[PDB]
Amino acid sequence: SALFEPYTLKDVTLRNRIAIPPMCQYMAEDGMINDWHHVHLAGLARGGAGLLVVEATAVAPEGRITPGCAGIWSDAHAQAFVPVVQAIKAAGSVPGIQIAHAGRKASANRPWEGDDHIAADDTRGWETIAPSAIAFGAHLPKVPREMTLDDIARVKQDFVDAARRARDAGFEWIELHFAHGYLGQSFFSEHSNKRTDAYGGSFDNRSRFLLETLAAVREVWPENLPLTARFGVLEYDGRDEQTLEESIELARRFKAGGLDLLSVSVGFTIPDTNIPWGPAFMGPIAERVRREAKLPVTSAWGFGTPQLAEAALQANQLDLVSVGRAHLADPHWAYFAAKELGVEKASWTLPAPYAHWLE
Amino acid sequence: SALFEPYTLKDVTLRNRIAIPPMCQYMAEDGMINDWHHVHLAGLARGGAGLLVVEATAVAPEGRITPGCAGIWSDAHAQAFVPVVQAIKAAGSVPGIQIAHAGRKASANRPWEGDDHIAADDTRGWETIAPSAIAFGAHLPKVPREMTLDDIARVKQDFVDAARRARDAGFEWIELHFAHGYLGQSFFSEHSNKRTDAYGGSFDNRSRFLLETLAAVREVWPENLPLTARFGVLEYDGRDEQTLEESIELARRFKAGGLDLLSVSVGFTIPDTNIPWGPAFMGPIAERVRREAKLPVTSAWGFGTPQLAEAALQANQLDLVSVGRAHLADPHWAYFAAKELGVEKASWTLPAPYAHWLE
Ligand SMILES: Cc1cc2c(cc1C)N(C[C@H](O)[C@H](O)[C@H](O)COP(=O)(O)O)c1[nH]c(=O)[nH]c(=O)c1N2
Ligand SMILES: Cc1cc2c(cc1C)N(C[C@H](O)[C@H](O)[C@H](O)COP(=O)(O)O)c1[nH]c(=O)[nH]c(=O)c1N2
Repeated sequence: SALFEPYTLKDVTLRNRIAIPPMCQYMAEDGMINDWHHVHLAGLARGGAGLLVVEATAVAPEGRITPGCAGIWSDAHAQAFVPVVQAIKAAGSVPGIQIAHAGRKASANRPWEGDDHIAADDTRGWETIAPSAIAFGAHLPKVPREMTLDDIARVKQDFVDAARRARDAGFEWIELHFAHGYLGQSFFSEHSNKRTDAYGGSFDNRSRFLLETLAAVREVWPENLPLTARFGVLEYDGRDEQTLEESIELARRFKAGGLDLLSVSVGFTIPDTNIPWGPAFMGPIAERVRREAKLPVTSAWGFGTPQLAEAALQANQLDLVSVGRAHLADPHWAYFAAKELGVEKASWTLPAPYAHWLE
Repeated sequence: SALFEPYTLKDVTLRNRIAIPPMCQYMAEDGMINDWHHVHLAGLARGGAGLLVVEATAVAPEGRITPGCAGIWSDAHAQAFVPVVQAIKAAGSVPGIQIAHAGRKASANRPWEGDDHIAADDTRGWETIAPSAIAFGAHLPKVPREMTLDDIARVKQDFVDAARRARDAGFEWIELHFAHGYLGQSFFSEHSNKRTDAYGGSFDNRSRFLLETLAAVREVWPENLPLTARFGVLEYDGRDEQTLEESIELARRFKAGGLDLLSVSVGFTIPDTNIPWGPAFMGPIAERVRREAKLPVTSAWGFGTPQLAEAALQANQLDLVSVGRAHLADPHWAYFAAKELGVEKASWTLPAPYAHWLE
């Protein structure tokens, strides 16, 4: 089966095409992860997936989405990942991490504690920053502080320092979080970037933040380790053909700048959208990005059944299939998939103490 | 549904009736557990089951089944359990442990490494002990050393110290392993026990080692925490009516001896047998032991589908349903079962960082 063929990219070889995408757990304290993350991630890696991408991890404290988000803005934070990365590799999966900055969507409650912007009288809240002082709206009404050129310079540096630490902690795959309406996405989008300087206005200008961050990170991230990014290529906002054409052009520019693979997603930059959720609904968009940008890709948001995952790969809509919620429901989803698709000795997708009994 | 009704025994309350029985992992080193076990067991506890019994943990080095078996025969071994017991409770599951001595079945290869007795010339092996110098046979041909009275007193004390240690590490539930052809089972069965002193021959003499071990453990095990045992009540060896009758009478004596719950199983004392494996096949036997000895019971060996487990509970064949291999396949099997049986808010069988996304 396609789903269980290995995948090599640079010096990294994943044992199958299943990737667990970054999924915030909101269980960290002041950016520090703890035994929640440790057991959660080592458990997922033992489950059989070829690649495990750690949740959005903030490059700087105001760049967390919530008070529960992970951070890697100091060496102490990075060191905390070391036992988890080792546990993931010992399980045979490839450890990756997504480094992030929530931009205007930051300073927010955990999704089960309101999901909304933290109240002004609430003591956990903080100032958010963004390309322009414009609120997302809806449940996220805080107006962000407008970034100056100096802020842009500092945040770029935090990304570089984050990538350096990720590298030293032993990650073998990095993902820049340029999606989901966070800082990078907000720089690209005209809905949120009304700047009149080198960073807003034209296409070149809106791409600039993202391209400069990619390039500053690329100087410190090893040439032989996959260097990837997540990016929301459309919004379902009524401007989809123009937005998609522009996003695919940015993807060609990421490729020109050494990006190795693109995780294709939705922008979620603004709330007034009409996203057509459904099984593998992202398949044709990812297929387009892949074919026109000529870059490997993955996507998510509906591929979490073994047959859908297998079809997307067979049709070359994706190179890796990212399966999120199914892995929360069942940490051994890879084994479930292998049994469904009639893989030989499917149970040895797991470690011997499980695989032996499940034959 | 009855599967998700809590269960109170002595001072302990289980959040539902799903128990994960002890399942050897063969991953320890000189009896010391490690990050295999910590992640395995914390992961299972977060899965939702009300009770998690740790695998057969040897009361002495020679009572390990294999070189990979967990031990609790020193304080250093018990210290190792401390952080994992707190991980299990933090997840809201009840930590239990099965303490054991493999008798003539010890000094064996891991199941994926031959599963037979360790060759004489292999230095990982050790001399085994049992009631009598008679081999199991088949894949376990080693003739064990016949135990002396000092051996019997020492092993009883090893069980007391193992209990004491288990208590002091914070376990809330203990299970004496008198099943599966290991030491305790092999004292009961006339197949394996040919002794002619106070410790074999009559019903009272074959029962003595098990009763005296229960009594000794009972002295150090707290009164307000459930004290239980697993016992093989028949062999499918052609002598079933007879064997089941004596076994239930022994269960009466355990009960008289302060046993709170009996894990009902098969003896596996000798290889020449005809076990009729099938879905819930132990159900009517567990029901009989429970009814006749007036002891709560659990059993296993085929209740691993949600309807079967629920049916056994409604029929009062069991008080708790143990689900073993299903949990190796899917550490979140409790959530799977809640969904299948239509529990309201079934996703909150899991902790918030999972439950939120899955409703
Ligand atoms: C609990 C949780 C955690 C988050 C996410 C999801 C969920 C459910 N997602 C989105 C995720 O990677 C994935 O794209 C979606 O879950 C859709 O894929 P599935 O349909 O679930 O397989 C996500 N994506 C991302 O880019 N960074 C992240 O940290 C987060 N956080
Ligand atoms: C890998 C593994 C590990 C072990 C076992 C099982 C398996 C598969 N079992 C037996 C187990 O507790 C249970 O009785 C059986 O798994 C049958 O129940 P299921 O049909 O699997 O739910 C077992 N039982 C026991 O009394 N002590 C133990 O340590 C073990 N070790």
